[PDB]
This record gives sequence, C-alpha cells and structure tokens, in this order.
Amino acid sequence: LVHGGPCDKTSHPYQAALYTSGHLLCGGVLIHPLWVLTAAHCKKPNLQVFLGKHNLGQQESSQEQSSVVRAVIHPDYDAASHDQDIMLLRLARPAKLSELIQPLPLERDCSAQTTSCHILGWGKTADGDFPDTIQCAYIHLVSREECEHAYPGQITQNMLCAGDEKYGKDSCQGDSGGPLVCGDHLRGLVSWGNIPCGSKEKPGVYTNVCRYTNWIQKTIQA
Ligand SMILES: N=C(N)c1ccc(NC(=O)c2ccccc2O)cc1
Repeated sequence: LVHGGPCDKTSHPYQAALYTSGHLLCGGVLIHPLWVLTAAHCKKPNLQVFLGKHNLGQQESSQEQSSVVRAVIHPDYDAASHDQDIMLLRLARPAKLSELIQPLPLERDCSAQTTSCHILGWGKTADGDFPDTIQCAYIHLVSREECEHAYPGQITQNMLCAGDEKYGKDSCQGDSGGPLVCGDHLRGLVSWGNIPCGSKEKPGVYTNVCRYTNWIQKTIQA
C-alpha cells in the first residue's frame, strides 16, 4: 500500500495474511469463522492463512494460523482481464474469534451511497520495500465513467474503482485480495491497477463484492 501509514492495532480484525513457501503472498478478508475471501490470482500451492496479525516480523499472542482445505475460484474468473477476480478459502480450523479476529460483513447493495472507504495491507510501500507493520489509507470510490476513461475497455460491472486525488494513496503488490472497506462493510477486493502504484490519475481496480453475494452464500452453504 503506497503513501499510507501504519493501521491502528484494533482496527483490522478481519485482515488475513496469505503465505506460500514461507513468504507473504496476498491479503484476504475473514468473512465467516471457516472462510477467507481473497483474489483468484492469489491461488498458490499449500496456502497458509494468518489471522490476528499486525506485525508480520514478530510472533503475536493474537495470531492464529490455518492451512486451507478448500480453494474455490469463481467459475467465470479470467486471468488475462482480471475479470471476476475472487476466491474463497475454507480454513482447516474455524477461526477462534477475539478482539483481534472478527469477520467483516459484506456489502450486499450495489447501489450503496457510501464512499467513506479504506484499504489495508502488507503490500509494497512508496520506498519499494515490504512493510512488517500493516499499512492503511482512506480512499474514495471513483465514478464508473472516470474509471472507464482511465482504463479503456478494461472495466467490467464486476469491478469497482477507488483512489485518492490528493496523494495517490493506493493498494500495491502483496495487498491483493485485501479489503476495500466502505461504511464498515466489505465493498471490494484488491485486484489490479496502475504500475507503478499511485491512484491520482489511474485509480486502483477492486473486485465488486456486492456482485458475488449469491455465489458466496451458495459456496459457504454447499
Ligand atoms: N495499483 C494497484 N491498485 C495495484 C497494482 C498492482 C497490484 N498487484 C500486482 O502488481 C501483483 C503482481 C504480481 C503478483 C501479485 C500481484 O498482486 C495490486 C494493486
């Protein structure tokens, strides 16, 4: 996450860190004790999910680790266009909830008026390094027309754009699958955007979670 700052320790209990071969890969969102929501392009072998983490460089009393027993990629996911970039991960062990481990409710209404949004993650910072401490930034949803002009013919109804006109606060590599939180609900998932990272002109592109509330419910209830 570029041009942001360290999160408040108690403000991200739904944040998951996804590992493969002992390295941070992506973010994720805890949405149910047994399920983590992430981006489909984060699919790697033997995924390890860490909940209750703030600083990845230290062991923390609140952390809970789980292997993934099931990875459910959306059936219409298209790697090339990042369309329908969503995946559900079933945890081997249901998450032990605490003040630092809690699910985040999803936004079900695609017509939600809120634009008081924030992003979070352990992705690349402005200096190019990977932070040990989780980063946070407030961003705003960008109109569909403006996003369509920024990325001609790349924006589907399954994507939502967000950014910041002032400093270009944006998500980056490693933040993928992480949450775009609007009005204390999950509104989007970090999917793709401008390289180098910066949202002043080209906003970040997020999976539009409200479009998937039926598919999520059917997967969890299967
Ligand atoms: N500007 C943005 N909002 C943005 C840019 C890039 C990524 N992700 C990547 O570049 C990436 C690259 C390799 C592997 C995984 C990734 O997520 C995520 C968000």
